[PDB]
Amino acid sequence: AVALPRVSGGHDEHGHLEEFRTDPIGLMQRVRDELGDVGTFQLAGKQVVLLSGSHANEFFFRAGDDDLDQAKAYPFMTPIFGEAVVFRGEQMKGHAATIEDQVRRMIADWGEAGEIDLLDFFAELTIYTSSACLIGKKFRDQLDGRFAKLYHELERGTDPLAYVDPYLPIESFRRRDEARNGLVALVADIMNGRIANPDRDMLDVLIAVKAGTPRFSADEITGMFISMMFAGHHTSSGTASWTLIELMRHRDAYAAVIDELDELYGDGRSVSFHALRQIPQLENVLKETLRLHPPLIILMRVAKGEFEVQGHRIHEGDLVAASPAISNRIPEDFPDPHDFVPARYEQPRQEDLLNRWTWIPFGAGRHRCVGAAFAIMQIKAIFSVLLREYEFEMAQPPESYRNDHSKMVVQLAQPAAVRYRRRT
Ligand code: HEM
Ligand SMILES: CC(C)[C@H](NC(=O)C1CCCCC1)C(=O)Nc1ccncc1
Repeated sequence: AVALPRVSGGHDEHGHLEEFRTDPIGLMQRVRDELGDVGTFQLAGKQVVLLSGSHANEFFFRAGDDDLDQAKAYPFMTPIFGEAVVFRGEQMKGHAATIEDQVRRMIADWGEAGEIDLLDFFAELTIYTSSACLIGKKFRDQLDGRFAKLYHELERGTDPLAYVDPYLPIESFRRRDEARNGLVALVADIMNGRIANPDRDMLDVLIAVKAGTPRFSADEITGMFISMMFAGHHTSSGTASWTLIELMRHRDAYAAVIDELDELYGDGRSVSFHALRQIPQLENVLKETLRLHPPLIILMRVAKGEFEVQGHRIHEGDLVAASPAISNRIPEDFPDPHDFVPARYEQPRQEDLLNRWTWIPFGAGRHRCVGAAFAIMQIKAIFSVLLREYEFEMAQPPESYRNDHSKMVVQLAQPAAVRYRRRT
C-alpha cells in the first residue's frame, strides 16, 4: 500500500509520458538524482520502476523469465513484426568477409572526395550487412535503397505513445503500417522474380515449405525477415555512426587507430582474419562510444511477482526498467563519466569488466547480448575498410551531432554531415 518514491513533474495528461517522448534521458537521470537506485515515473496508466546502480542492476539482470518478463514489456513491436511473429563461431569469418564486401560495395561510387550523411550511409549499409549475413547474399543482392527507406519508417513507428495504444491515428503509426505493407510488396516482387528468373538462401528455404499449397505468404515471410533483422539494425547503424563521430572528435584516438590498422594489416591477412582478432585502440574507442551512446537507453520488463530491492517493494505487473544511458555514466563507477576516455578499458583499468552490473551497453547476466561478438566484429570490419581507404572530417560543429530520442528506437539525428577524401 506504500507508494514507491515518484520522480518530480509528470503533471501532463499521461503523467511522465510526454517528457519520456521528448527527453527520456533527462527524465531517467532525474529519477536517479532525486530518488537514488529505485524510483518511479508514470507512463500513462503504467508505473515504471527504474532501477540503477550496481545492486539494483544485478537484481534486474540476474532475474529469470519467471521473475521479470521481457517480451510482455514490448507490446508495441506487434504491428512491426506482424500477427504471426509470436515473440556461430564457424560462420563468423565468413560474415566478416561478407561485411567487408558490403562496405566496399557501399563506397564503390565515392570517388576521390565527397560528403555523406552518417544516418543515410550507416542505415543503408547495415541493411545490406544484416540481410546478407542473416538471410543470404542472394537475398541482399535483390535489395536496394527502397528496403532501407521502408525499414527506417518501421523503426520510426515506435513512439512511446504506443504504450497508450499502438494504433492511435497518428502519422508515425500510419507510416509504420504503410512501411510494413511496402516491405511485404518488395518481398513479394522478389519471390515473383525468383519464379521467373531462376545457390540458395533462407528465402528459398521458406518458399519451399508446403502447407501442397505453399505454407508461407509474402506477409509471413516478411515478418520473419523484419524480426530477424531488427535487433542488430538500428543498434549497429547508430554505433557505427557514433564510432566515426568520436574518432573525428578525438583526433589522437583516430591517429592511433590509423597507425594500428596500418601495422596490423601489414601481415597481409584479410579483414576476415583481422576483424576476429584484437584491434586494441579501435576496440577501446568502440567500448567508450558504447558507454557514452548506448543505442538501447532503457530496457523494459514486466514483474511476474513480488520482489524487494533496497527495501522497496516491486509488485507483479509493475513495469521494471534498467538504463544503460544512466548506468553507464554513474560517476562512482566511471571516473569522469562524461569524458571520452578509451584508456579506461586498457588492462590497468578494465572499467567494463570491473563494473559488471553498470557497464551495460550490451546488457548483463541472463540477458547479455547474444549479438555482441557479431556487432563488435562488424565495427572492426567496417572501420578496417573505411579508415584505410578514406580520411574523414566533420562538416558541421562537433557538438552538433546528436541522437533523436523521440522514439523507443533511438536514431542519429540529421544533419550528420561528414566529408571524406581518399587516403594517400
Ligand atoms: C551494437 C549493437 C547491439 C547493442 C548495443 C545491443 C544491446 C543489447 C542489450 C542492451 C541487451 C540486453 C537487453 C535486455 O536486457 O533487455 C541485448 C540482449 C540481446 N541482444 Fe543485442 N544489441 C546489439 C546487437 C545485437 C545483434 C546484432 C543481435 C542478433 C542478431 C542481438 C540480439 C540480442 C539477443 C538475442 C539478446 C538476449 C535478450 C535477453 O536474453 O535478455 N543484439 N542486446
Ligand atoms: C528495444 C527495441 C524496441 C527492440 N526490442 C525488441 O525488438 C524486442 C521486443 C520484445 C523482445 C525483446 C526485444 C530492439 O531492437 N531490441 C534489441 C536490440 C538489440 N539487442 C537486443 C534487443
